Formats: sequence, C-alpha cells, structure tokens
Amino acid sequence: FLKVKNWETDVVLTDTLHLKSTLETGCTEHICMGSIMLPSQHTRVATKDQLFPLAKEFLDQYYSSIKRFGSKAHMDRLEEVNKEIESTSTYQLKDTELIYGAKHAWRNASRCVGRIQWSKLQVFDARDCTTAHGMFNYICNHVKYATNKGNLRSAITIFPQRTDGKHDFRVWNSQLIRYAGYKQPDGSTLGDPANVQFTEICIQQGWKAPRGRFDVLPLLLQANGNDPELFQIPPELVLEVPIRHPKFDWFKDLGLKWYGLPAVSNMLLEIGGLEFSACPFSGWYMGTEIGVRDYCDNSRYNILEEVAKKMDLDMRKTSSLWKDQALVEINIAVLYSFQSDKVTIVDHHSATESFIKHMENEYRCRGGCPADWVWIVPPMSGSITPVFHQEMLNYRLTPSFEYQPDPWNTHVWK
Amino acid sequence: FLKVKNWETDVVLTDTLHLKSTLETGCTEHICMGSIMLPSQHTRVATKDQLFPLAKEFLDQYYSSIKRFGSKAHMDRLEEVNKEIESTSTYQLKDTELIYGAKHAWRNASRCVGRIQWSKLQVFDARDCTTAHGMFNYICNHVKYATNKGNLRSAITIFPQRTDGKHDFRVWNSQLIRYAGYKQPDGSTLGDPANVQFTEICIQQGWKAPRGRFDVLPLLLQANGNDPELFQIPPELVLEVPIRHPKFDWFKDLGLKWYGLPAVSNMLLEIGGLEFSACPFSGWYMGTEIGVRDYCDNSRYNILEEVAKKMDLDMRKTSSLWKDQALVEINIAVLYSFQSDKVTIVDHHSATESFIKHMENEYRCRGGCPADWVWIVPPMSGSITPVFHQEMLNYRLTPSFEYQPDPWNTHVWK
Ligand code: HEM
Ligand code: HEM
Ligand SMILES: Cc1cc(N)nc(COc2cc(CCN3CCC(F)(F)CC3)cc(F)c2F)c1
Ligand SMILES: Cc1cc(N)nc(COc2cc(CCN3CCC(F)(F)CC3)cc(F)c2F)c1
Ligand SMILES: C[C@H](O)[C@H](O)[C@H]1CNc2nc(N)[nH]c(=O)c2N1
Ligand SMILES: C[C@H](O)[C@H](O)[C@H]1CNc2nc(N)[nH]c(=O)c2N1
Ligand SMILES: [Zn+2]
Repeated sequence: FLKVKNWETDVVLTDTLHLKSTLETGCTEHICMGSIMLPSQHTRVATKDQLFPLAKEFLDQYYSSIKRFGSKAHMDRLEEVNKEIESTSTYQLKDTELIYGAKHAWRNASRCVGRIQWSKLQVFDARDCTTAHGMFNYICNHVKYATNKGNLRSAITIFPQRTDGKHDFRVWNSQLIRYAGYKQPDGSTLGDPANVQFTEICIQQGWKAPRGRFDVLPLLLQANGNDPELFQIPPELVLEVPIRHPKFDWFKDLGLKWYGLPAVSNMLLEIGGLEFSACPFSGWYMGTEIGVRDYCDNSRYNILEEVAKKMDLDMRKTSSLWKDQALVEINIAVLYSFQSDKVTIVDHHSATESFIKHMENEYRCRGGCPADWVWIVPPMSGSITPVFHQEMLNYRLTPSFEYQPDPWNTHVWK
Repeated sequence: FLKVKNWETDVVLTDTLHLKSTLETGCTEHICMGSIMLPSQHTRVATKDQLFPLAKEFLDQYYSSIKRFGSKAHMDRLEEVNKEIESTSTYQLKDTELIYGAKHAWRNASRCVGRIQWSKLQVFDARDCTTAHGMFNYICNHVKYATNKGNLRSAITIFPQRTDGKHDFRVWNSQLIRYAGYKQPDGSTLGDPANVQFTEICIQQGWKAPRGRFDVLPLLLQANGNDPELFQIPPELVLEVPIRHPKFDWFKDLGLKWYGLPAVSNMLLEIGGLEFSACPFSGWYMGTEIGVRDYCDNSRYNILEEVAKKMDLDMRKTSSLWKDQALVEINIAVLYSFQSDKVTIVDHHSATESFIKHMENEYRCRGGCPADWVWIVPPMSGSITPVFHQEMLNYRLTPSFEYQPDPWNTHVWK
C-alpha cells in the first residue's frame, strides 16, 4: 500500500494498483534502471501452456469491468476460450474485448503523458486483412479519420495477431508519417538523421527519393510474413503545418514545417497473451516533441545553430544560455503555427497539468497509475511544470504496448 | 556486467562497479521507485556486532587505494580496529581514513552532478569539538575558507561521530547560509517559504527577526546532545551577489540577490559504519539551483509572475510560453551577476558536460559511476544537455551521504 507525494502541493496518493502488476521492470533491490531506454523487459515466441493464465487474467478484468464478474456470461466465455486454446493452441478476441484491451494498453503506458484521453480511443479492427495492399488501405483510412481536418482524433488499427511467428504483419516505418533522411557527400545529413537507414531501405526496395528536407517517406508494409511492399500515402491525406513565429518575420525564411499526426507504428500490442505485431496508433502532438526534440536534438534537425544566429545571440560563451533562449522561441512558434491552422496541439504546461489531474482520477477510481517520471517530465522547463514535483511509481500492467526488434534484422528475406 | 548507452553519441560504457554495491535502493523486480524523493533506504541505531564487517570493508578499500592491500600495515590496522571495537564497541578513524572516507562519500553521491571535483575536497577535522560555541567557530572558519574571496573552494567540516545516540552533534540549519521566511497577515510569505518553520524555531529560541526578504538566518548548533544555541555568522563572511541582467536595466529594480556559498548542513556522513550526524559540506552553485528552483518554484520565491510582467509578455494564455521565456532570462542574469563579481558559478551546460566526462573516467578507472538521472538532469532545457541522453545506473555505495530526520522531531528537549 505505497504512498506517492507531490512536493509542490503536499498532496499524497495511495497506490494499491501495483499489487495487480505482473511483468518485471529491470530494477532490483540493489540497482535501479529507471533510465535505461529499452530494457529487456520492455521488448518482445509464446506457447499454449502459458496462454490460458494470460487469457483468464484478461477475461476476469474485462468482465469485472462491465460489472458482470464471474456471472454466467463470464464463466462460459472462460470455458469457450479454454476450449479454443485446446483446439487451435490460440484464440480470437471478441470485438468488445479488442476495444477494451486496446484502450487499457494505452491506459497502462507509463511513459505516456497524454493518457487522460485513454477511454476516448477509436479502435479499427483490421484482423481480416491478408495483403500489404489491404494494410495500405486500412492505414490510409486511419490517417484520414484521425486527422479529421486538423481536428485530430485518437485511433488505432489492429492487424492480425502473431500466429507461428513467421507469418507476421509488420509496419516497417517507425511512424506512419516521417520525413526522409539522406547522408551527403561531405557526410552531413539532409532531412531527418534518425531515418537515414530506413530511407536507404526504402530506396533499396525501390523508392525514388526527391532528395530534399521534408520528404514524406513511403510506407513499407509486410503482410503475413511476406516481403514488404512500398506505397505512398496520398499527399492530400498528409496534413502539414508551416512553422512561423508571432514576432520574427525571418522565421518563415527558416523554412521549417512538420506533419500534424503523430502515429507510432513499430510497436507490439499485447492483449490476454495474444501478440499484435502491427498496431499503429495516433493522437496529437505535445509541442515539445517537435520543437525541443525533433528540432533541437543534436542528432536530429539541430537548428539551435541557425535560430540563435538570426536572433543575433552571444554565441561565443556557453553560459550566455543562447541555446536556452532560442529553444523557447522555437516552441512558441511550433505551438502558434499549429493553432493558427486549427490543428490540434497541446503545450507542455497544459499537458502536464492534465496528467496530474489524470493521476488523481486513476488513484481514486483504480487505486494507482503507473508512471515513468524519466519520460513524463517534458524535455524543457522541467520544474516549472507540476509533474517534476510529483513522485511516480512505475510498474508494468497488461494489456500493454511493448517494443519489438526492427523487422529488417529478423525477416527471413527472399 | 551491465551496459549503459548514450543515445546522442552512441557511446557505451560497462559497469562492473555495481557488484561492489551494498545498500538497497527501494526498487524491486516489480516496481521502480527512482522518483521517490526520500526513500526509506536514503534515510538514517547501530550495534557492535554489525560494526566490524563495515569497518573491515572500509579498511580493505582504503588500503587497496594506497596500493598496500593486505600488507602488514593493513593487517595490523584491521587487528587494531578489531581490538578497539571489542573494548569500546566502536572505534576512531585515522586522519587519513577520515579524508579518504569523506572524499568517497561525495564520489558516491549519485544525485550530485558536480562530482568531477570529488578528489579536490578540503576536509576539516572537528572531532575534538565539545561545545556549540566550538561548532560555531569551526563553521565560521569553514565559511571563510570555502568562500575564499569569491574564488570558492570545496570543503567539509566533520564534528564528533554519533556514540550512544542521545549525545549527538547536529546543525539544525538545512544550509549554513539561508534566507529567512515569514508568513504574513494575509497568509502570503515574505522571504523564503521553505524555511518558515525553521525561521519560527529560531524565533522560538530567541531570534530577533529583521522581518524582510533576504535576511540571513542564524545558526542553531546542538553539541553532544545539548539544546541548540543561536549564533549569527559575521556578515563580512556571508558573501552575496546582487542579481542584474546584461540587457534589462529594470532587473536591478527587481531587487534580488543570493548567497555565494551552497553549504548543506543537515545530512549524515557514513564511514566504515560510523555515523557523523553533523558534517556541513560546501562547493559552488550551478546556476539553475538559484535561477530555476530557488527563484521560480511555485512554493519558493516564485518570481515568474513579475519577471514576465516587466518583460510585457502574453500572460493570458498558458501556451504563449511566457513562463519559459522569463525563466531563461532569470538564469542568464544569475550567471552574469555572479561572474561579474568573480564568484564561482557554473552553467547547467558546462556542468553536465563535465559529468559526462567524469562518468567516462569513473567507468574506466573504477568500473562504473552510480548516477541518479532524475536528479542529474537540470530543471530546465533538459534535452539540450548531454546528461538527458545518457543512461545511468543508480546504486548505493559506501562511504555515503544519507538523509536523516530533522532534529526538532527527535530531540528530547529540556
Ligand atoms: C492523445 C494525445 C497523446 C499525447 C499528447 C501523447 C504524448 C506522448 C508523449 C510526449 C510521449 C513521449 C514519447 C517521446 O517523447 O518520444 C508518449 C509516449 C507513448 N504514448 Fe502517448 N500520446 C498521445 C496518445 C497516445 C495514444 C493514442 C497511445 C496508444 C493508443 C499512446 C501510447 C503511448 C506509448 C506506448 C508511448 C511510449 C511508451 C514507451 O516508450 O514504452 N499515446 N506519448
Ligand atoms: C563542487 C561543486 C558542486 C556542485 C556544482 C554540486 C551540484 C549539485 C546539485 C545541482 C545537486 C542537486 C541538489 C538539488 O538540486 O537540490 C547536488 C546534490 C548533492 N551533492 Fe553536489 N555539488 C557540488 C559539491 C558537492 C560537495 C562538496 C559534496 C559533498 C562533499 C556534494 C554532495 C552532494 C550530495 C550528497 C547531494 C544530494 C544527494 C541526495 O539528495 O541524496 N556536492 N549537487
Ligand atoms: C500517439 C502519440 C502521440 C504523441 N503526442 N506522441 C507520440 C510519440 O509516442 C511514442 C514515441 C516513441 C519514440 C521512441 N523513442 C524516440 C526517441 C528515441 F529515438 F531517441 C528513442 C526511441 C515511442 C513510442 F512507443 C511512442 F508511443 C505518440
Ligand atoms: C555542496 C553543494 C553544491 C551545490 N552546487 N549544490 C548543493 C545542493 O546540494 C544538496 C541539496 C539538497 C536539497 C534537498 N532537497 C531540496 C529540494 C527539496 F526541498 F524540494 C527537497 C530536498 C540536499 C542535499 F543533500 C544536497 F547535497 C550542494
Ligand atoms: C537516457 C534516457 O533514458 C533517454 O534519453 C530518455 C530520457 N527520457 C525521455 N523522455 C521522453 N519523453 N522521450 C525520450 O526519448 C526520452 N529519452
Ligand atoms: C518528485 C521528484 O522526485 C522530485 O521533485 C525531485 C525530482 N528531481 C530533482 N532533482 C534535483 N536536482 N533536485 C530536486 O529537488 C529534485 N526533485
Ligand atoms: Zn529502478
């Protein structure tokens, strides 16, 4: 029955939810790994013996959720899934169980600061898909729906679950919409340095690169274990925000833009012991993901250089904080630009207030809320936001989103 | 033999030092508490049975450190301390062992970002002190020495070790130099809201408050378990920096200042199982401790209000980032002000680069370096500093600094 404190409001919450926790963290009584990026407990073959405990555990919380725990409908479904796991050594979720499962994987994502919206998620069942073309079609409808004219809406599309392991559905893009990255002759990088290897893989399978800055990458969709195929998202579906500043008329000359829809595509959805290796999900951007990390990480676009130049800043000395000063302007501009185009965006102050509010509700009507402080605190202005001052307990609950190896290091090619 | 990665330079280090680790963290295989502020494993009665293992373990690393491990001088000292722990059920450190012990408590402080200087620490042996007046004198000499005309120098003063427990030396101030805090009639707070209870305790024992903003508090020194006594540091020894900005000539009108010397006084030094309940230590300020936390925490001085006002900022909307913009100017000003007075200060960029450099040396010539990411990353501009991108392993090594309860909740009064 552990306690967590906010050292800004002296507010205390009591966590009993962590008792239901199952998976492991990486920490021991003698070491803490709370700052390892992809621990071996966050990354993803299962057998029939292990499946029914996982399925029972999931069914028991789903039926306890619709206020019919242990009734006839529960007991028969428990038996029904038992039977099918004898027969096929696996099983299929009901539509209702897939929606519940998917929504609580988000709910349980301890590194997600936006979880106040977890119950307002739109679940697209693509488990009848058999071809890369079918996936491309499902994904396009996802983009259209979730974008909704800049009035962004949360959604997820779920392709068929892993079976044997060699008949796996995978999106090879880490995100549905990303900008290309090309190395140069002098070694420097055009576009996005993160994607330079993926941009090469696309050109290896036959992409024709418009070798520039903000070139939207094509999709690489692998269906039922087959070699993945390239498809270009119709440009009218890729909504983009040109970045301007409310003071500096040279900010337009900087010539930056960004896509509206953050849609993570490379991770694994786990529901009652079933593994969904392709489950792209989308919401809306918190400003700092673009303005701080995307734009200003050294190994990303790295624009602190030029923004400070045009501001005419004391750049000889490290302690003039010219880096800090150009970082705040970049985030004022990303925010402003999205908002003047009616495209949904949230500032790190509003989003962190909501998560504290959300934490309140979770400890009250659920007995806790797993939270990863290292990831919740925004990458700028940490301590002028309320999450910096909030103790958080991190633990792993299922249903969950998990990391998985990149397919090009696993795919038995041809 | 665990591995930690920097996800900015792709640099990898290997940690074997954590195998020598002894104390516990608070985390388990099923929960991570890396964001609990004062876990029960960081806070501090010991007996004679437990003492010799602790003493042997300390002696073995001290003698392995001067390149005479297990020699005659080691074996006799091992025996010599054994004998004295039979006799007195405790023991005394040699001057050399006290210096080594003290320096490695800093070295092992995983929440300290400044540890690159750990070997350049000046150890003042005050274990012959018997009176609160003696403590006051030792502390004044500490302040003078460590301040060194603004050319600050690291130092620590070590009063006699705990014995029975009721004859304990304690400094009641959380820091040697702090500003007073007074509540108002309307409930608001003048000075520093952190110290309002301590400021009351001083007035309870008889302080005469010059009820203003930056009033340096008196010392409250408890000697050998006796009721603590008040002493005022000679003002000529308390060096202070008036805060101005290199652009805004209304920054002087803001009327802020800060003391030069950060000197933490309320914690416990543990060396070979001996407990030093009074061990004030000092270095120099990283800028963000004043400009971000001291000045801009909601429950501290909370000046983001007025700094943004005088900048004439868009303060109606949360997403104008006026808070962020006024925070960078405040830290440019604290830095600038200290530097124009030849008072030692370090910016969060320089200090975090040094710690990565320091981490390099520690993994190479020591096999690791315990580090608390939650505390190392600075409270502003997190990800434009290299520590944000560095995985760190946190574990507890001894000698160490530990938290301890405040004395006014423990002291059997009179
Ligand atoms: C609705 C608006 C949303 C916002 C503002 C938001 C915000 C964020 C942010 C800032 C991160 C940190 C990631 C990074 O810095 O790279 C994150 C991580 C994450 N979010 Fe959310 N997100 C939203 C929607 C969603 C949805 C719809 C899902 C799933 C259905 C989701 C699940 C996750 C997961 C799994 C992570 C990563 C955890 C990990 O790395 O293990 N989020 N989110
Ligand atoms: C030399 C310049 C130094 C700098 C720049 C520095 C910087 C810092 C900073 C920024 C923190 C975070 C504390 C906070 O945010 O409130 C910290 C914590 C700490 N430092 Fe250092 N420090 C220095 C010297 C020292 C010395 C001389 C000692 C001991 C001999 C020391 C031991 C510690 C300890 C024990 C902590 C707190 C760990 C905890 O909370 O458990 N530091 N330091
Ligand atoms: C739906 C959604 C909304 C939003 N507003 N934002 C996001 C971004 O969510 C994720 C972001 C990442 C990034 C992984 N990480 C990037 C930085 C690095 F490359 F350095 C290391 C790997 C992984 C995930 F699983 C995520 F859900 C997602
Ligand atoms: C020598 C030195 C140099 C420097 N440059 N800086 C410091 C500040 O070091 C410490 C600071 C603290 C603060 C404790 N913490 C304050 C914020 C809070 F009140 F919210 C919770 C408690 C505890 C310690 F043990 C420290 F060594 C020390
Ligand atoms: C080393 C560290 O774990 C790594 O840089 C993490 C820190 N916290 C983060 N937090 C978020 N939201 N996103 C990130 O990529 C990271 N990176
Ligand atoms: C809740 C959280 O543990 C707490 O606010 C911590 C976060 N990290 C910190 N880091 C430093 N350097 N100083 C602090 O006071 C804190 N506070
Ligand atoms: Zn941990």
